[PDB]
This record gives sequence, C-alpha cells and structure tokens, in this order.
Amino acid sequence: SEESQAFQRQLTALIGYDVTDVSNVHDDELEFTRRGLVTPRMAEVASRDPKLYAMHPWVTSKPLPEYLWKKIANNCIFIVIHSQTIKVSPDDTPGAILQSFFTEQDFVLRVCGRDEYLVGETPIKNFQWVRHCLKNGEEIHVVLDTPPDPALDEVRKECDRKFRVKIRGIDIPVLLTVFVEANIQHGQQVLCQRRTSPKPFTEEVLWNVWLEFSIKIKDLPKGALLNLQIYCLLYYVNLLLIDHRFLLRRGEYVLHMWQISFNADKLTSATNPDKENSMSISILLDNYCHPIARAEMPNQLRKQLEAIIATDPLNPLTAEDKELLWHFRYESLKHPKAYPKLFSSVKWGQQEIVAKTYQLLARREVWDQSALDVGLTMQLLDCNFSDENVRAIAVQKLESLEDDDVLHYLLQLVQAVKFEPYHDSALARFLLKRGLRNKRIGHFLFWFLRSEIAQSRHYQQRFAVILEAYLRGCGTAMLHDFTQQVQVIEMLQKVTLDIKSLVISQLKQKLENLQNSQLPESFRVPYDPGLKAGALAIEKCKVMASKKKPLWLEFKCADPTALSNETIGIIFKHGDDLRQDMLILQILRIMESIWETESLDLCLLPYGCISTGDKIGMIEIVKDATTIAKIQQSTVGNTGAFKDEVLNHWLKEKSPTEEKFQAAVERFVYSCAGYCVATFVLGIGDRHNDNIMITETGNLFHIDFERVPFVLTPDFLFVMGTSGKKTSPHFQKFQDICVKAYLALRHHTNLLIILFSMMLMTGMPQLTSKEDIEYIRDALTVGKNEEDAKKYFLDQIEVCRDKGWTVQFNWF
Ligand SMILES: O=C1NC(=O)/C(=C/c2ccc3c(c2)OC(F)(F)O3)S1
Repeated sequence: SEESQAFQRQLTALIGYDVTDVSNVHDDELEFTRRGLVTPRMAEVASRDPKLYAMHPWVTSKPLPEYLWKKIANNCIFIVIHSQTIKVSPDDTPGAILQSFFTEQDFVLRVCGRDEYLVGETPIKNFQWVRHCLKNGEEIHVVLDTPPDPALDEVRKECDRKFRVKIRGIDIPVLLTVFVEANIQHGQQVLCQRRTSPKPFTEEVLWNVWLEFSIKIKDLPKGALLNLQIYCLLYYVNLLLIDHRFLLRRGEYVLHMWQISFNADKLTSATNPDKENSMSISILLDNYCHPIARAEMPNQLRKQLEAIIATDPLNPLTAEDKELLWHFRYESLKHPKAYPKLFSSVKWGQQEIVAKTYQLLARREVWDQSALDVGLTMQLLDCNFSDENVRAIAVQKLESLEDDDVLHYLLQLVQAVKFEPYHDSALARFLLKRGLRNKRIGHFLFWFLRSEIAQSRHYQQRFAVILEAYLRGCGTAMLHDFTQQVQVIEMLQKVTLDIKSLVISQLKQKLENLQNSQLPESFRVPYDPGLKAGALAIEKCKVMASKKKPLWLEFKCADPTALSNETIGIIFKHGDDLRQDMLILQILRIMESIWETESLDLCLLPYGCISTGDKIGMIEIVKDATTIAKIQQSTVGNTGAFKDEVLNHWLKEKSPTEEKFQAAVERFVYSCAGYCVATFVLGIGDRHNDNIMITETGNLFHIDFERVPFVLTPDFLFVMGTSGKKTSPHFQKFQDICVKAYLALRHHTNLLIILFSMMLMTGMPQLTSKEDIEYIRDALTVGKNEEDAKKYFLDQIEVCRDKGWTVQFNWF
C-alpha cells in the first residue's frame, strides 16, 4: 500500500528502531525471522477468545497464603458492588457475586480506579486484586460496568576437510603489537583456537593468512560462533559458522567490531552499527562444503554420580566428572536435576557424540514427565547452552507456566533471549505467544523489549524484530495506548534532561507549558498498566534534592469511578542505569513469592521501575515515605551524626491512635527482616542512608540499586525495643522471621543462583565468569546444614550491632 508504509511508521515509532533498514547486516536472518514470526503470531491471535482477552483477568492458582487466610479465618468476604454491599464466599465465581447484586448479563464487575475486571470463570479468592485488598487490609470495590468491545482489539491484516578461515586484516580510521585470535566457540565453550603473527598495529594491517583449525567441517555444530578478537583484548566480533538455514557460512566478510571498556554482549551476532570510527576485520570463507541436518551401573560409581548431580550449578565439573556423567548417559538421564551437568559434559565438537545426544533426548519421559523446576529450566536457557534441542525442552517445560508465573519471570526470560544463537528461537516465539495471549504480560513485554532496543546496539535489532512481531498482533487499542505512553515519556524525559543541565522557577514554567496542549488526555502508567493518568498536579511537581536532579511529578487519576482524590506519583531520573534496579527489583518479587510458598512474609516494597533509554527511566512514587536520613536530619544532620531515639518518635508521632503505632512497628520488623535477608543474599547489604526509606505506616524499603552484612542501625534495633546487648520480645520475632525467611530461601539455592548469575551477565558491565557470582553461594551457605547457616546469619546480625555506626559515619 502507498499507505502501508505509514503503519510501519507507526511501528517504527513505538519500537524505537527500524526493522526495515539493512546497512548493518550481512545476511537475512532478521528478515527471515520477521517472515518466520508471522505463523506464531496468527496461531495465537487466532486461538484467542476475544472475550476474556480484551478484559485480561488476572488470577493465580497458587494456594491462598496463610497470613491472608488468618485475616479471614471466618470464611467471609464482602464485595461492595457499585453502594449495595454484598458478602461472598472465598469460593464464589464472579457470577455468584452477580447472583446477589441483581436479585441482562451485559454487566461485568470492574474495579474502581484501576482497569481490573473481576470477570471470568475464576474463584473470587483467586483474583490478585482481591488478595491485594486482603493484603492492604482494604475493601474491594467494583462498578456495574459493561464488558469492553473486543472489536477494538482487531489486528490489521497483512566434507571431511578441516575447517579453515582466511584473515585478510584489520582496518581502523584512527588507532604496537597486535594479533587476531579466531576461536571456534559453542556454548561459550572454546573448542579449537588459531592465532596470527604479531605484526605492527596501524590504521590498516594485512595478514592474508589462512587459519586451518582442527575441527572438521562436520564436527561443526549449529550455533557455533566464529569469535574473532583482537589483542595487543580491545575489540571483538562474532560470526555464525552455520547460518539460520543450516547452510554453512561461505564468503567474503568485512565485520565492524565492538570495543572493550564474561558478559552477554560478547556473545552477539550483531556487528557495530557505527562504521565511522569502529575497528574492521576482513576474513574469507571460500568453499563448497554445504550444510546438513542398557545393563546396570555398579554401586560405588552410582554414588559418585549422585554426589555430582547434587551440587550447586556453580560447582565446576572436573574432566573426570564429565567422562563419568556421559558414560552413564541413560542413568543420569533419569534424574532431571542432572540434565544441566549432563549436557554440559557433551562434546559438541563431535558430530557422532552430538548425534547420540539428540537420540538421547528423544528418550526423555522422566523429563517431560517430571515436575517443572524453574531454576533448572532456567539453567538450560543460559550462556552455557547453545544447542536448539537442549534449549527447546527447557522452553517446553516453560509452556506450562500459567500467566502469573510468566510475569514473575518475564524480565529474566526476555533477558535470556540474549543467549539465543539465532533470532528465531522457541524462547522468542514463547515470549511472543504469551504476549499476545495476555495483555498484561504483553504490556510488560513491550517495555522490557523497548528498554533494550533503546540502548543496546548489541541486541537492539533482534529485539526490535521481536517487538514488531508483537505490535502487529496485540490489537488496535493497545497500539494506541503504547503510542500515548511513548509520547508522554519522550516529552517528560526532555523536561528531565533540561532541568538537569543547571530551578523550581523554570520548572513549573516548563511543566505548565507542557500540559498546555502537549501532554495527552490520559496516559497509562508504564509500571502499573491498570492505572490511567491525566493532568499533573503541577503545584506538587518538584526536583528532588541530590547531585542527581530527578523529577518528582504527580498526576491526577483520569478515572471518575475511582474512589479517591489520591494522586499518581512518578520519579523521572537521568544518570543511573535503572536496568540494574529492574533486575534487582524482579529478584525481590521472587523472594516475595518464594516465602509465600511457606506462608511466611516480609512486607517488601518493590516499587515500579521501568528503564527507558541510556541512563534514564521512570520510578514509582511510594506514598507517604521518607528517607531514613530526612528523618534523622530535621533534628540532626549536616555535620551532626544521628539520634538513637529519632526514628521511633517518627512513628508514634506520624501515626494516630496506639492501634496504629504498634502496627507501624509490627510491619516494621518484617520489612526490616525482609530487606536484611534479601540484600544480604543479593550481596548489596552495605547501603548508606538516603538510599533507605520507610513509611509513616511503618514499611521500610531500600532504593537506588570495614563493612557489614546489612543495615540494621541501632535505630531499627531501638524501634524493636533494645538498647544494646539484650533482646526485646520483638527482636525475637525479628529473628523468628529472618532465619525462617533465610532458610526458606536456601530451599531454592539453585534458583537464586541461576538468576543471580544471569542478572550479572546481562545487567552489569563486564562480568566475572568466576567470582562475583560465587558470592551468592557463600551467602546462602551452600552445602552446610540447617543450623550452621542459621547461626551464620546471626553472627552477621551481630556484626551490624557490633559496629553501631562505624560505616554510617564513614559513608563519604
Ligand atoms: O534519586 C533516586 N534514585 C532512586 O533510585 C530512587 C528511588 C526511590 C523509589 C521509590 C520511592 C522513592 C525513591 O521515594 C519515594 F517515597 F517516592 O518512593 S530516588
């Protein structure tokens, strides 16, 4: 169409990148992938009931946790249907709740303020909103609303020769000894390895040398990088030996490399988009090779095996371990927790060994019959595995996750796509399907993919191709929403940057001029999709106090049925890599969920945090909170240290009645406990102060994501009810929690270890493929007993009490 490229313009703008360019590719994997993604899309758009879709019910299946049952150990729940109030049972479908208020079905129980319909054949107690209400001890509130017109959700239609490589040379516009080290990799595991003679290092360098590897053209497994690096390690680049059609790479190539400043960036098929000042490498791949496509173990070794298949995912495998693990393939193949180690003990450098492997996978029943382990399913999707079949079973076990869990793991999964050898993968296609199936999962997919496309040259093209596929299947409604969301931010970030260049005088001046006619009618809060936003309470927008000059904006709720005058806060900031916070906040919701399995609870406060571009993004404003210092600053501050009894007064003072003060201290121990266990494990316990806040309601929470395990300042202890070497009745509950929460995590050592490791490889700069990760093994005290550890954390608890303020004063 001569108007079709206008839609594409719509996409391009939503995406933030152009999946139509081609000045930075050397094949058609991206295109072929766009072409290939159409089937997965249709297969989903089509297989999706327009009814429940357009309404996106949000339910769970996990058993209702104790703490929330206790708050209703009387089997009774009232649902105020807009003001005739009803009382339902923890087992009544939205219909039963419709039976009452009514005694034609063109009505649906929507929620006041948000976009959260309590529709669908689901048990009342199985609605996230309902449980949220139970959590916040609030009261449910619906509204006789007419079910949404899905029409708006219509998707606009449409040889045995040894491998050799020729290294011509490297060119750079503007820059000693330097060599090129080609490496035939697979699973981030080097195989062969050939180099070059250390010639001079200048703007141009010709070697014209063929590099004859040992691996035979056959031995080459699909998904084996041709890693080219330059040493004097300054620049690197990769090439997929076998391309997306199983064919083998053959030809002349001129690759533009990435410069170094371990991590997931070093894995990419993408070349540098900046051919203006980036290093170049010339290589030649000329050829005419063409593509392709019992008994009983003893009794002492089996023990050796079970021992191995029982250690953490970190524990390295000795050459001995491996040879053993593979010789007993069919036994190791019985224990699922053995897959990772087992498939990491395969020699992909041998068509024959690999051959067996594949024929070994067809014999997997115990696996596809065993209980789904996310921590184990995740280990199979990391950097250590580059084989389609290996990774596919893992993706097959994920296909079982209900939405609630596909959201609890979305970010980490979307980040895992950086470990996929090719753009079209079961994982991407999996993300794609669940995106289109549920609008909630789709909304976050959108922003998770966008954050990367906006700052990852390394992974933007591939991500830009997975989003496009999504933006063309979600419906016309959403596409409008995303357009409105993207506008607001692109604008608001401009304001943010300006006000940083230097205030409150030109602040509202610029703000006010913004609402004028730019700021849309009502936009969706990117971190909480079920909340619209209108004009800004300009008279409330400011600029926080700090070297960083974040923007404290507050909007009004564009909703009438909303039973409150409450505002929608939003903190925009430039200067921090909010992509490390998102990941850390994600891990937090995971522990905030693990604990639930054991009905435990720590009242964590993971606020919304959505990256948006380079060193910038949005943050959620947590109502009625204050930074730990601002409290100990009104009284002291400046050059003065702190006050022991300041914080405790801040609670009783900042809380009416006595029925509110103790609560404010009750929910203060759990929260204190929660962030101590959490940060301790996450290895980020040594935090200053302005980086730690608490609510007038008692909930404390960290922010901005000679030593100590964590911050439990005497104040916290004070509030608990202890001056020092003692033990208040609450300090006990504190411990009665911590250990019960800390040991509840050890129950997932493997999971926390696989996420931690993945977080570092795709969230931080360069990553210590060794240490930095082993830190979590230590913290969780892997291997020891349900006691040595319990004491371990306690000794930690001590050091924090033993040091009073040793660092709080230092932090300079
Ligand atoms: O400059 C900053 N960099 C960050 O990462 C910040 C985090 C933060 C998150 C939630 C909050 C908050 C602050 O104060 C609040 F009460 F608004 O609730 S502030």
